[PDB]
Amino acid sequence: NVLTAILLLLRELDAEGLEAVQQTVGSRL
Amino acid sequence: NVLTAILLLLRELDAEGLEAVQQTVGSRLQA
Amino acid sequence: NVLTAILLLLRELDAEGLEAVQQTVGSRL
Amino acid sequence: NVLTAILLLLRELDAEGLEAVQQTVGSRLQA
Ligand SMILES: [Cl-]
Ligand SMILES: [Cl-]
Ligand SMILES: [Cl-]
Ligand SMILES: [Cl-]
Repeated sequence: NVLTAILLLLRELDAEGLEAVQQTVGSRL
Repeated sequence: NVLTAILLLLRELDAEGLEAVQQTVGSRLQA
Repeated sequence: NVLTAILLLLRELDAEGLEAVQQTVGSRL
Repeated sequence: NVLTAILLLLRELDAEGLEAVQQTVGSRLQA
């Protein structure tokens, strides 16, 4: 359920927030 | 706010979920 | 982490969304 | 949207988390 919630929430973000997410995700992978 | 919630939820994801977020965000950023 | 995220997200909601949350939570308790 | 995400996340909470959401929403609704 957490993945679905995150993906739904991503479209409240603009470019700067998406870059923050991408950097956190990359550091975790 | 929404960003802070997302970053906290990322700590709960497994590898496959992280890869799906990576692919989705990359598609949003590149277009 | 899920509780904190939910509580943070609640202030994006107005009265109608809060009532939806309260009804779902009550049915779960 | 945010509402749909919240309702999905509620399925992941334990009893104590549900009670904390109940108390927070009730305080927001009553004021
Ligand atoms: Cl998940
Ligand atoms: Cl999106
Ligand atoms: Cl939690
Ligand atoms: Cl609130």
